[PDB]
Amino acid sequence: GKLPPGPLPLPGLGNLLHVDFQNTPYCFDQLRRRFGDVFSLQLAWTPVVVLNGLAAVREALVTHGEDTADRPPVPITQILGFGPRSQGVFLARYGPAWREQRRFSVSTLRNLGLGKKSLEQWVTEEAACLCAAFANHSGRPFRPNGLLDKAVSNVIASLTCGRRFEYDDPRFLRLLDLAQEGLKEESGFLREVLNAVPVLLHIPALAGKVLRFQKAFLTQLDELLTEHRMTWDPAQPPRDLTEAFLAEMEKAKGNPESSFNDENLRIVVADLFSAGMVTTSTTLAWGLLLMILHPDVQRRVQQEIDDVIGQVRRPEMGDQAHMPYTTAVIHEVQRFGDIVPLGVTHMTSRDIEVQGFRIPKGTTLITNLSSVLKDEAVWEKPFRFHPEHFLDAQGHFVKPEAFLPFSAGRRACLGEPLARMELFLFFTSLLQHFSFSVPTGQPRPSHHGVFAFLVSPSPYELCAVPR
Ligand code: HEM
Ligand SMILES: C[C@@]1(c2cc(CNC3(C(F)(F)F)CC3)c(F)cc2F)CCSC(N)=N1
Ligand SMILES: [Zn+2]
Ligand SMILES: [Zn+2]
Repeated sequence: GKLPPGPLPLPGLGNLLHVDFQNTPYCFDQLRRRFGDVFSLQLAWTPVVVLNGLAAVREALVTHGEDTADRPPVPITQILGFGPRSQGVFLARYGPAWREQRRFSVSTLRNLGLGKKSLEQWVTEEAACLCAAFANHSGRPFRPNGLLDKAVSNVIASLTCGRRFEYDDPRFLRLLDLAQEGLKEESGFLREVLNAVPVLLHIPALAGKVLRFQKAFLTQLDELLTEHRMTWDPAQPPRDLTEAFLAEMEKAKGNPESSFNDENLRIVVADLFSAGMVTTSTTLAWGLLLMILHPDVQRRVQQEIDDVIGQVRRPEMGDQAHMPYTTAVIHEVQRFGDIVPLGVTHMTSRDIEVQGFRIPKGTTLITNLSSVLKDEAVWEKPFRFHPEHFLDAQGHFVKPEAFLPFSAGRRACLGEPLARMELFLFFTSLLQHFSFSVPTGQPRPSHHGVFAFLVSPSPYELCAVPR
């Protein structure tokens, strides 16, 4: 069939000069309005096809989900300990190694939450700690980001290692600091060039600098896992995912086909830890920013909170079904926030057909989630913070098909159920006890975010006054 259209491919750099790599989603909106919803790019040695709009994204990730659930090879991860039967979940190639870890994580999240509401309990308790840390800042403006990271990080640690850390814990702070630096290393120009040719990593000097913060994070994580292995009681049902992983590792002794080994444990845990730490935190940061930029929205949420929950009783997941406006606001935060504009890259394991065009096997697919969440043909006013995007005239919550912040298909975010819980419980608990506003004397903060692989809000301070 016909290959998708696109700008002129230069002999050497290809289409490297047609992309600014800063505000890339803005550049893709220009290419979409010039070549259509499915266009092509030649980024160096890599053939890339960009998918825009709900239809093009669904056609690849759902209709041809079997052929688009693979990941582009990342050779430099071998420094971190990545192997054939130890690829984790996030970067894992499409196959038995991914599916076993995928099915394990999805089911374990489900089991730890349905049995004794341990999922909901750790979040509820962490929200209370978050409220207290907010309370100590009262009377003075502050950046809420750091505290959001800690509260979000603790929820994960509660699911991985069955514990939380105090906000002033030296090892906790270091773990969080190393994590954020490790995100920046994955957004480096040096990475792409090093991803191209592996034997460049044979140079001792180069190999060391590649992932110095990321190796520090794993090392720090190893120390914590070793401690957790000591306190684990195999005679009891698993308290957390790591224990459940350890119990599987024992059963899989003598089986070289299993992905339940030591090398994969530290990688799967590092995956779950990082992925659900910077995403959920950033969203909560967006949520607070939008509440001080739109106080009228904040009051209506606080109104619905009182009419359903009160101001003393802690919020529960059962309350969400009775709070349609608050649900709309949270969904609109994710939509407007749009923290993962280009999603996570996929790769075709076969030849497929998207929107008539043909996509060769081994092609790197980019799902422009931004083009879906901001689609002007779907949303009433896509470039505004508008809670009524998820409400009808009567006030009922509706969820459009175009709400895809967690992407779609087999590779869709496995953390979504937990994310939904963290977002509702943290957001409601904060607004239940605090009124947020812009600090007087300071400029109105921009609703525009700083573009990266993960779009965070422009740096801002806020005032949190108790109620
Ligand atoms: C607001 C919160 C979150 C958002 C918006 C988000 C978004 C995403 C997106 C766009 C993807 C890529 C899906 C694809 O490749 O098609 C993804 C994958 C993933 N996310 Fe999330 N995520 C969030 C929270 C979390 C949490 C809380 C966890 C874990 C507890 C998590 C763990 C993962 C993992 C492991 C994957 C890879 C799944 C796979 O490759 O099969 N994320 N997420
Ligand atoms: C972007 C992401 C990510 C990675 C790290 C780095 N984690 C490491 C990893 F690269 F090994 F995964 C050092 C331990 C973060 F800190 C934050 C992230 F969102 C998502 C989780 S798994 C992955 N490969 N990349
Ligand atoms: Zn444990
Ligand atoms: Zn209705």
